Amino acid sequence: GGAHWGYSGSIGPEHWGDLSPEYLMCKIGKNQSPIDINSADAVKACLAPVSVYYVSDAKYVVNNGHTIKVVMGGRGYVVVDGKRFYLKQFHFHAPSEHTVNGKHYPFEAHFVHLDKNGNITVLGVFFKVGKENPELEKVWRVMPEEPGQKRHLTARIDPEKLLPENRDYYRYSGSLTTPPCSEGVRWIVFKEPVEMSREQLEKFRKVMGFDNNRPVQPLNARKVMK
Amino acid sequence: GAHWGYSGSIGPEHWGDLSPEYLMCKIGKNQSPIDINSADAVKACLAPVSVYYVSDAKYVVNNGHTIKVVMGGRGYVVVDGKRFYLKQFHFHAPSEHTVNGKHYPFEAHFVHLDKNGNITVLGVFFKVGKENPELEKVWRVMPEEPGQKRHLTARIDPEKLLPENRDYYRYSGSLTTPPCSEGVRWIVFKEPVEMSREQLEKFRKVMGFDNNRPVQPLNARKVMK
Amino acid sequence: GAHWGYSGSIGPEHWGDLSPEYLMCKIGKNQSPIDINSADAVKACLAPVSVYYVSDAKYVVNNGHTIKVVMGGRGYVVVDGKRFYLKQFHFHAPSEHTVNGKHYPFEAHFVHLDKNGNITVLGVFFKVGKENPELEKVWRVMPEEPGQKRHLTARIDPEKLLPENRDYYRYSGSLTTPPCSEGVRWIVFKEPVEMSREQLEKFRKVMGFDNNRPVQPLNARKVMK
Amino acid sequence: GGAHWGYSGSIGPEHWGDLSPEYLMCKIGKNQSPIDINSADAVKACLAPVSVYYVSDAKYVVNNGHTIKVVMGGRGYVVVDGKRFYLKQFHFHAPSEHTVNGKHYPFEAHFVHLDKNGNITVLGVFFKVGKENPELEKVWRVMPEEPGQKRHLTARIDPEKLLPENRDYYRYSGSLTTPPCSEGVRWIVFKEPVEMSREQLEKFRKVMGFDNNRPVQPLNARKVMK
Ligand SMILES: Nc1ccc(S(N)(=O)=O)cc1
Ligand SMILES: Nc1ccc(S(N)(=O)=O)cc1
Ligand SMILES: Nc1ccc(S(N)(=O)=O)cc1
Ligand SMILES: Nc1ccc(S(N)(=O)=O)cc1
Ligand SMILES: [Cl-]
Ligand SMILES: [Cl-]
Ligand SMILES: [Zn+2]
Ligand SMILES: [Zn+2]
Ligand SMILES: [Zn+2]
Ligand SMILES: [Zn+2]
Repeated sequence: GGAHWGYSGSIGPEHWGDLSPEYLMCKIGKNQSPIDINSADAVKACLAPVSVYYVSDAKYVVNNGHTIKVVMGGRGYVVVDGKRFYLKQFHFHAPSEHTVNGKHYPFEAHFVHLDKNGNITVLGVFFKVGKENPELEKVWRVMPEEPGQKRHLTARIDPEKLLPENRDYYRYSGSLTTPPCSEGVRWIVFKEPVEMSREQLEKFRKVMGFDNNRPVQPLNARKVMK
Repeated sequence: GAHWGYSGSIGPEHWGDLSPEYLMCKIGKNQSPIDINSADAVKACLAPVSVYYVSDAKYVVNNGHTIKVVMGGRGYVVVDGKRFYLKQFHFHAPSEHTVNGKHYPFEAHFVHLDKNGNITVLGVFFKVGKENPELEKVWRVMPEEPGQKRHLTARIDPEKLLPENRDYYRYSGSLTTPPCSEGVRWIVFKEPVEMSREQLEKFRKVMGFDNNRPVQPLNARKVMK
Repeated sequence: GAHWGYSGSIGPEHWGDLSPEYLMCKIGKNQSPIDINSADAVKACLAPVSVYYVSDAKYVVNNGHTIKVVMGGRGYVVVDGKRFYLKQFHFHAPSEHTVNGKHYPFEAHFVHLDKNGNITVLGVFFKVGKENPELEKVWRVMPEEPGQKRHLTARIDPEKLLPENRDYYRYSGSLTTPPCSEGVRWIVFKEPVEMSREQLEKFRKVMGFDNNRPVQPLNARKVMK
Repeated sequence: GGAHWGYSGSIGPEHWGDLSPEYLMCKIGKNQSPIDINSADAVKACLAPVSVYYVSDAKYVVNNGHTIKVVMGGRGYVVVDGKRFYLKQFHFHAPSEHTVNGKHYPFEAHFVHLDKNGNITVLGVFFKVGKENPELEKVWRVMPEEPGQKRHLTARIDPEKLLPENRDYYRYSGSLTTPPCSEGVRWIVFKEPVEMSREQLEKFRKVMGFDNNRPVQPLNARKVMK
């Protein structure tokens, strides 16, 4: 029900804040995502482990014209700030939205969670090119190739198998990276990348047809914790 | 920007609607002040905040919202490796920030701007105790009427108002008065300094009302300690 | 092991030479107690030390070196993921540890052993203030003569002696009495608890002398905070 | 002037504490080195950067029958606990003395420093097999091949070039790893390894003729900071 937006032309990221009054934060926000994570500038901090309690409740995969998204049943959760944030969906960007020390990864997954009070936590996972990713291949095998199309998953999705083994992370306070770019979003960005094959990357690039990362936004007053 | 205050239909709950320019007061999710729950704050390797103040006070002003000492902007603190220049300091009673749900009777804000206009506020809490000598210099020329500036009669050394121990809480927040712009660095010192009850009462009476904004939800933020 | 004490030719400086068994008192480089300089201590992600004590006091003994409450060893704390069982607790005046070069008037040590004989000591500082109810139960049966045990007349709840805030300094050290064995985990709580001046004075008079070992050099160690 | 010791037989590490009363700490010490560094058990902490102010004041290389050691003039220093510890010598062990998560590296360098008050700080650098190490090759080219022999260095030694680029470290309180195994030694163990070629490793192994690492010792009451 929100105004139409995209990644280029008159509806691209530089214009989002003018597409609708609902999208104001895109242009006036000072706590926007994604960001560059400069590891030296980040603050070493006593960050609590982010406990993962996922379940295999995937409903379908959808190509919504902005990403490839797996929609979940909402029963699995992570624990952040002692609260349960339930896994609602995960989706993908290429190139990465976040950068580390000024460099992109070729691909980034976002696991989007909602607590019962309506607050959002996103877990970000970077991918590098290497070995074929078995869990990703379950989704890729049935990737809808046109926008507006959804497909049944033919294999049981285990979302935790997409996360890195090492669970060290960067944390900061940010926003959604797509309109309305609402703030008050908790970001948990895992430091260790996972792997996907070049073929998997190129399938995503070909199906999408364009890059779908928002440009990095100024840190402003924020510190990233590490 | 419209007239605003601390009670009635122009009080803090109404701010965001008084002018479109004040919208962040209502819609922002990284607003100040906050309650600082010490147990919930995250232990972090925070850099010392070095202070290089000079005695460049220009005047004291009662602007109807606070008593404010305006500076020449030559002194500075170092935050994130950058110089933030001390433009003014001013006061609130009761405190704006709380610690573990409790107010201090009084809080001072030292407001700094870097060369690109980014704002850093250093907050100092005060408790009732011995008369504060440095504060006494400002109080001796406190203008009793809003809209009046008075010249200082003594040399102001702003660093003498800060606590001796320089450990602090840090978080990202906002200005505490309209337009409540975000992108503000907050450095809140953990150790309070003392003022006499008479110094406190003079401020309370000259203001004529409490001038603290209610604490705002932390939302996605952590406080570092 | 030879007779040792807190003054004359059997005092702390002479300990290491009284018996070959006491050599570490003299040659060890990770000895306790220490001065805890808070500014020098390293901020660290220290695990909470969970306390699971039970009321299993057996007796109070004056052993000529301290007043000690001997426990049944059923209660425990969790340190490094392991259970360390509370064997006894005892007292020193003035404090053994100092903080920023200052003593507290009194310090309690809660001595624990894991299943393999590794020792963890929890230290609690006391300041003069209100009479301590839990300490009063022990004091009511304090044996006045060395070599005497007395039974308790009230149920001892040792956790009631610990401060409410459980934040602590940690370092690796030694026993503070001969043979001053190393390999001892020290958990020193930052917040003091209160005792009356009369409770303090009773202990000082029953002992008849100061029973604190002088602080020892940190050498290669850091204190975590 | 101390009693003769070695790495095997009746004079090996299990016997060091009985070889001389001077070596007592080898058998009774509870703060001995080297150790296993379990990264999960280590405590994340606000460790100060260890500033390096080395100079090229190498005097000679020596094969002393226990290691290959480069002896320095003592003018270069590192800063630890706000004090200058001067670089006196550096030397090598294979396999590594320290282990990380129960695993050895094939080689470890130790840079030994002395403050003016007589306190020792050792910086440890792990090596893995990979590319030929240019700074190490300056020493290796003139490695004395028999115990008791010293040789002139034919190239200017720059000791800082042996340290890893990333200067993150583990710190703990320990001992010398050779008799007398004196305690009160500050250990700074860099987390990131550097590389040496297989040929460089095998030259060291061949010249030494035996492994020269002391077995790891119990952590006891200690925490390692990271
Ligand atoms: N609704 C929504 C959820 C997550 C994101 S993202 N790309 O920031 O994770 C954007 C919109
Ligand atoms: N301009 C301005 C400066 C500082 C503050 S305060 N009250 O947050 O320090 C508010 C407005
Ligand atoms: N055995 C023993 C137990 C504890 C201590 S103390 N004083 O270090 O707690 C000394 C000896
Ligand atoms: N003297 C000496 C210095 C350093 C070491 S070592 N191997 O622990 O660095 C041993 C002895
Ligand atoms: Cl946290
Ligand atoms: Cl340090
Ligand atoms: Zn996304
Ligand atoms: Zn203010
Ligand atoms: Zn004791
Ligand atoms: Zn060595």
